[PDB]
Amino acid sequence: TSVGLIWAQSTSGVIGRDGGIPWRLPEDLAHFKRLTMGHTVVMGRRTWDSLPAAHRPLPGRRNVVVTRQTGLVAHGAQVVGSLEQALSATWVIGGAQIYALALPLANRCEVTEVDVDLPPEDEDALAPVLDQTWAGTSGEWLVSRSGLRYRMHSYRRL
Ligand SMILES: NC(=O)c1ccc[n+]([C@@H]2O[C@H](COP(=O)([O-])OP(=O)(O)OC[C@H]3O[C@@H](n4cnc5c(N)ncnc54)[C@H](OP(=O)(O)O)[C@@H]3O)[C@@H](O)[C@H]2O)c1
Ligand SMILES: CCc1nc(N)nc(N)c1OCCCOc1cccc(C[C@@H](C(=O)O)C(F)F)c1
Ligand SMILES: [Cl-]
Ligand SMILES: [Cl-]
Ligand SMILES: [Cl-]
Repeated sequence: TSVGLIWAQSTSGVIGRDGGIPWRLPEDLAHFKRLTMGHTVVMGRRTWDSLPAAHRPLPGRRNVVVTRQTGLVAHGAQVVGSLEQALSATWVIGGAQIYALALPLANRCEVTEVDVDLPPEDEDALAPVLDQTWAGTSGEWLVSRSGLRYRMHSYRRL
């Protein structure tokens, strides 16, 4: 199947801190739900842990959790020991370690950029860096109901 990555980052590249996402952006949650609904969503074990309880597993999607643990069970989800096992449309939904594993297999990235100043600090989860072999285009800067500015980028591998 075609593999896409989807993530939201601060301009500095931070995607996660302290076991969660360091902003609220309802329009990004709607974007994420819309693009992933009905598809397989592949995530690292720490991202599974980070889902708020009311949203775990993510409804309407085949949830696949990647772990090195034996006998990890994730209620309502499928558990695999490698990205290759996860990939047999598929969306990789994070976090930083699973993005790095999936990027060589992906042909599409959908990125939300959040206009917040979050200097990377120890133990932050960071977004993957796309090189110039990714074609990209950007939507407009928009003001979120949360107060923050954001915009969506779409990338396709050449
Ligand atoms: N803003 C966003 O778009 C976004 C998206 C997703 C998550 N997040 C945030 O990012 C953070 C979580 O990301 P993270 O980078 O810490 O974790 P992660 O990538 O979601 O999960 C890491 C875990 O994946 C498993 N794993 C990693 N490499 C593996 C391999 N080669 N084979 C098998 N299993 C492997 C391991 O599980 P075991 O330890 O169980 O072996 C590892 O501890 C949280 O803060 C979350 O809120 C943000
Ligand atoms: C949503 C943040 C996000 N943003 C983009 N762009 N990429 C991503 N990888 C991503 O992380 C996916 C992992 C976290 O996910 C959720 C966190 C809180 C609630 C929900 C449920 C959501 C749904 O049902 O999807 C509902 F609120 F609409 C998911
Ligand atoms: Cl919270
Ligand atoms: Cl939010
Ligand atoms: Cl909320």
